[PDB]
Amino acid sequence: GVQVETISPGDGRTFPKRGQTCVVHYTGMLEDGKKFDSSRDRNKPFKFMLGKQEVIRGWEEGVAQMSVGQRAKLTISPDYAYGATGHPGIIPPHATLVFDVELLKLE
Amino acid sequence: GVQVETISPGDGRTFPKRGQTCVVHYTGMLEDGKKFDSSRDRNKPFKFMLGKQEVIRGWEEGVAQMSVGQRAKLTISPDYAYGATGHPGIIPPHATLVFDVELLKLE
Ligand SMILES: CC[C@@H]1/C=C(\C)[C@@H](O)[C@H](C)C[C@H](OC)[C@H]2O[C@@](O)(C(=O)C(=O)N3CCCC[C@H]3C(=O)O[C@H](/C(C)=C/[C@@H]3CC[C@@H](Oc4ccc5c(ccn5C)c4)[C@H](OC)C3)[C@H](C)[C@@H](O)CC1=O)[C@H](C)C[C@@H]2OC
Ligand SMILES: CC[C@@H]1/C=C(\C)[C@@H](O)[C@H](C)C[C@H](OC)[C@H]2O[C@@](O)(C(=O)C(=O)N3CCCC[C@H]3C(=O)O[C@H](/C(C)=C/[C@@H]3CC[C@@H](Oc4ccc5c(ccn5C)c4)[C@H](OC)C3)[C@H](C)[C@@H](O)CC1=O)[C@H](C)C[C@@H]2OC
Repeated sequence: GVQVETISPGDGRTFPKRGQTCVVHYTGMLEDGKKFDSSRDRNKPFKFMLGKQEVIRGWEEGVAQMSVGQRAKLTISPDYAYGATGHPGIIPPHATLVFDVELLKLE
Repeated sequence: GVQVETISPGDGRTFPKRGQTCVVHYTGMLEDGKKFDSSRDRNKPFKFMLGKQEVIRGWEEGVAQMSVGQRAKLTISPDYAYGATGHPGIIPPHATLVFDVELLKLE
């Protein structure tokens, strides 16, 4: 499933409602800590809308449990990411993904 | 140890007292460029009291010698930061840290 280990607190009340835009800063890494991507390097946060086919299942369930301002370690099991087909390039098959996500704001 | 590089000229006179609240803004990155945190992006300045063990050694000493209004680049050595274990998911062990901290004001 999708794991959520909170490390930094948000407001603990405002959770993204289905249909809102999420502005997050993340760092995705392989099970062995290999940083494969990071929005913090591009200095541009990732803006995705909740509900529509925009994020891998893990992100859909994970972020939905987060509150504005919170930062957590999402450990997404293979079946909730790509796993099967994997992802040409940096995501090998049946890979467990760890995401350091900081929910910046909800619009 | 810890190196302090005065980026912006501060007050030159007002320095933090053991017990006061330092209101700062900062970004954190590693020697290899990679950033890992930024209060500026989340629009919420970091507040902490000096000498109350609310922050790591580097910040404790490095900030203690920063006058108000001053913006400095802190080059904290692992033993003053998280030398032994680092910080799970975000900081690796033995890593040296670079902090762009701006002393906004005191409380
Ligand atoms: C430019 C394109 C466009 C990409 C952008 C907007 C970029 O700007 C953003 C910043 C993405 C990054 O670009 C640097 C980069 O970020 C990663 O590094 C990453 O960190 C990541 O994991 N992210 C991104 C952050 C949210 C979680 C996850 C994601 O959700 O990303 C989404 C993703 C990659 C989903 C897979 C697509 C293929 C499906 O498989 C299918 C499904 C249907 C299919 C086929 C084939 C035919 N059909 C019909 C295959 C998979 O289904 C499990 C799901 C991604 C955001 C898409 O929604 C949108 C895009 O495609 C990815 C490792 C690879 C990704 O792209 C490099
Ligand atoms: C609970 C969440 C709480 C978080 C908040 C309130 C957030 O709002 C604030 C804005 C922090 C940020 O959250 C986005 C985030 O900021 C970083 O990104 C960062 O930039 C950083 O480096 N910062 C923060 C800015 C000041 C300097 C430094 C710090 O000082 O941060 C402090 C820190 C991380 C100290 C370590 C604590 C454990 C000790 O281990 C010990 C030591 C002694 C011990 C034990 C166990 C028993 N004893 C006696 C364990 C380590 O010992 C070297 C030192 C941080 C402010 C903690 O005081 C309080 C928290 O962690 C960290 C990379 C990770 C941290 O998120 C976590």
